Amino acid sequence: HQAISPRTLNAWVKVVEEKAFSPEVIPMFSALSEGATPQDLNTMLNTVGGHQAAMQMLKETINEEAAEWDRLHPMREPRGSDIAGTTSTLQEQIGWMTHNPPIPVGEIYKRWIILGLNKIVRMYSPTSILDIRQGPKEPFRDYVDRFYKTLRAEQASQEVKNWMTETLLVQNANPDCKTILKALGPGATLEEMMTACQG
Amino acid sequence: HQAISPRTLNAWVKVVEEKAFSPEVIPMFSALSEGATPQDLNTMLNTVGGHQAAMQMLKETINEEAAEWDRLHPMREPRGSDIAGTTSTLQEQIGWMTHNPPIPVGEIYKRWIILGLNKIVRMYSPTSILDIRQGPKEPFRDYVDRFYKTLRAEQASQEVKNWMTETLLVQNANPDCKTILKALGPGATLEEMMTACQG
Amino acid sequence: PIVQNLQGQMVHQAISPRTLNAWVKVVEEKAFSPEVIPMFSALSEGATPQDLNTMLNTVGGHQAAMQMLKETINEEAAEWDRLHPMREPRGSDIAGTTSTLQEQIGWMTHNPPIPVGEIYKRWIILGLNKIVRMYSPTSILDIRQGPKEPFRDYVDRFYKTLRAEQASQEVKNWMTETLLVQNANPDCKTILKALGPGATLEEMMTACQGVG
Amino acid sequence: PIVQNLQGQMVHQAISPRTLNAWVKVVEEKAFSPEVIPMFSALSEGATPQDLNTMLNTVGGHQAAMQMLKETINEEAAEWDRLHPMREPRGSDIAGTTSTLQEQIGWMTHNPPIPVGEIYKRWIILGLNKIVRMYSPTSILDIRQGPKEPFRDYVDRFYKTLRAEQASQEVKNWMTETLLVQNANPDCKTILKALGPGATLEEMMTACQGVG
Amino acid sequence: PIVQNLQGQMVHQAISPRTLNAWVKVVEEKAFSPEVIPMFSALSEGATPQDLNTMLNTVGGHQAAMQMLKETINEEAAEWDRLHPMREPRGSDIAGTTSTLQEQIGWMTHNPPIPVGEIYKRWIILGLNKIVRMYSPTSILDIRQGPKEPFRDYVDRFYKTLRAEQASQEVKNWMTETLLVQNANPDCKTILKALGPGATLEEMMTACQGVG
Repeated sequence: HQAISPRTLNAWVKVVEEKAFSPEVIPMFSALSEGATPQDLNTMLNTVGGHQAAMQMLKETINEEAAEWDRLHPMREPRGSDIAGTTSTLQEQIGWMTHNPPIPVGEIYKRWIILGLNKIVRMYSPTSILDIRQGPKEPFRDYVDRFYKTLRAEQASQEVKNWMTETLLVQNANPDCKTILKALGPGATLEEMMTACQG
Repeated sequence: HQAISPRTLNAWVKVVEEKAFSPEVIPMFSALSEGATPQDLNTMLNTVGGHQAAMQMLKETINEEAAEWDRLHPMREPRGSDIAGTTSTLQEQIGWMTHNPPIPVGEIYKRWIILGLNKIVRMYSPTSILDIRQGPKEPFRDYVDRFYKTLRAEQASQEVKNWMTETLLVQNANPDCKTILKALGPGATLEEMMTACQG
Repeated sequence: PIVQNLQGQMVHQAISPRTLNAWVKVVEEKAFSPEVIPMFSALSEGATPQDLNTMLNTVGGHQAAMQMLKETINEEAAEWDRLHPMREPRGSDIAGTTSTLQEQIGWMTHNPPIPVGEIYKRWIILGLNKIVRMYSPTSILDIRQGPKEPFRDYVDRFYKTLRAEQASQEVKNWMTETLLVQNANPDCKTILKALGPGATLEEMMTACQGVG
Repeated sequence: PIVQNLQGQMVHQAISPRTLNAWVKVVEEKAFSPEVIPMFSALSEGATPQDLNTMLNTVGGHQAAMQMLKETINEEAAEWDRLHPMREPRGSDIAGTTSTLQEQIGWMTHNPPIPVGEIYKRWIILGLNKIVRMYSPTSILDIRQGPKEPFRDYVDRFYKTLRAEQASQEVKNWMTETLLVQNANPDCKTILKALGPGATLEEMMTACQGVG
Repeated sequence: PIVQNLQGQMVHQAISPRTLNAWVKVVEEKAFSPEVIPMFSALSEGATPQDLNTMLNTVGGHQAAMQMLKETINEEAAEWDRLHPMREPRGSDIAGTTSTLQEQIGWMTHNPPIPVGEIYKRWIILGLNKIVRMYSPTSILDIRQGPKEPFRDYVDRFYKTLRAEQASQEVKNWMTETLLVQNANPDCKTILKALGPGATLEEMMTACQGVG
């Protein structure tokens, strides 16, 4: 076991505080927590000082997932609160990751954390993708940026997201760009749409 | 297998954030992602915040290149989406880069990403090279710097680049410098062209 | 119609009263729209010339329509007798005025079948097309999309009038390709012209959905 | 259809004239709404490929619809011949253009039955779904409840357009769950959002009754 | 349906295409009003479980309605299997999904007849009542006579909503006795209250005729 580096922890804390909760926080967390034990994940979550509402939301989601784990799961085989790192030693957490065959308590807990952060990101997104609409004078580039950030925060299935991508982007544009996007015809691509609507 | 470092990820995120999509981001990405797996490349692309129009265009370009790989190439072998890292697992990626000969899935995906990024740079060029014109009291050093920055962004063919460096550069200069550059005559390299124009 | 007996012999089956009532409702209520011709074809499936005459008796209330229908039937009978100089069916035998029902059953049951009923049916359909074109309320050049009219409804009106007016197939293809785009309203004609030449109707309708 | 003889042998029973008239009324008057597909399925129960072709002849008045219907039928026939290289039915035999009626009766009476009629029926229903989606007046994103519109009528319009637009089942489930609530009018959308996620349509309709 | 052969043996008679078209028109055009249940009962007279499933296939276009219909059918099948632990019909045999048509004919022809078709019919009618109550536009408390509305039309609306809402018989009797008088317009409610308690509907309609 190697301790979470001070630079890595400061990086995680700074991205959380500065970025608030944007969709990129999920991949940033996943990258910064490669190989992390539940103790290290708890360190990463507790070290954050701001957004205490969201940290409570994350703790509640972790508790729900742990309760479901205990419901489905009555060296000792870990329980939900054991996987969450609150009723386990760091040595026992090193166990089940060095076990043969290892049951990765760290990654299981990380999945729960990712679910909680998805819920948090969806809540923190300013508006729904069905509500994102181009302004009368907004450039198509800016409208596309807002649309796809919101779609990234949308949390729907991938097929639904594909349908959203192909339909809502054209549907929600202002009439000046909506006519051009229709003249582009169906089956267009974002490069062609954005070059056409640069004017 | 080694995961990409937090310092490297912070550097990539920061350079994207501050440079937007100036041409040097392509070589910066190529340098920072040396030895990267498809998972590492996906981490680098997903950790970026903002520029979501550009990131979607990159996704579409990657999907197109994956389709071309599927057309050209109809344990489990790598499909286009496998080289993209969307479907394949990290163990499959490691194995494909580990065979002798290996399938360098990291480099193939990197080439696709570089194609997408070149398209993004070409679209994010703030102004066309035809509109780069020297100011009334602008130094020729600054003017030609702007001209060649734009020319790097345009990514025209070498014949058009040679023609436009020879002709449009001197056409778009102010009269005071334009007279000097015309007196120099054709065939002047950039070194001679701008050293004769100092002051 | 004609139906095999219990022991297999073919015999005439009279056209039912409610089928005749359905044809009467088509003639009276539909005002000789283009849809009377599909309904005449459907209601008279298997009909012998006697049954077709029974149906035509209901058109006699419309004097001009019956008159031009009869004149078209006579002209097609003459065209038949030009090429065709029980007995062989005369032009007036196909029309079921000089013949008897048993000859009609025999002709319909010949090997190969002499499709006397279907021949008279096609003559009657020619006459009905003439009547429908006569009663058309507007020419195809007069159909123009309204400011708020959906493209689907305008296309429906355009193709209904196209069925009524009965131009040649080349002229019909040109009309659908060009005149449909020309008469559309400006907010929609912009998209139609943007789609360019060779635009199939599916592309035109999908692109123009909700433009009103 | 096919019906047993008096002595038990199966024989073709021609599709009745008034059933064809009913299908003609569906084609002409219904304007290719989503309800033409249930009515095509109902009116063509037991139909042989010859009967299905007889019904399809009435769609020929709509030139674009008939064209795309035929193209879909040909593509499905090719898909059949890909997997299937009296005789074994060819793709054009299922379509009832190269075959004869007796082969169709035999295939429908095989042990186990070769459901040639139902296969052609499903091909035709695919083509009809394509036509219905083409003729849809509005996309599902355009259905929005009015200020005084009852929630029942708005739900009816939403689900009619949902049948017309034919998204995938996952996308349809999402649309009913989310987009239905999104497009409702504010006085009603308040209650819809108050019901929370996982609200069945019965709860949404009972809660929203009389809110207009 | 089931019909005796020429020699007396019972055999399945397929539900006709136009009867299925009539049921399709009821499902599509009637919007699940209270009158769909009498029409389902009428159109499915003598229907076997296979015929009832054939009819239910047309409701599948309405996804929520079909879903709750199936759930009600399953719950009633479970209630049947609770009391009932060729073979004896299972709950899924009454639903015509695990059984075969011949067993259904045999059960319908037993001495005494096992009314499998009518049992499934009553289950389907329960589900249809649930759907009708779901789709009811207004509650019975919202029906109020207009200033100029005749008492006959208001009574018609009141009793239509009463059929839709499906309260218990005691509550229905109270509603007809009291709530009908309460919601009437003042010029008419004066006469209604003057008639006093125990006023039959005939007295209320005769007294209130022409009061608008």
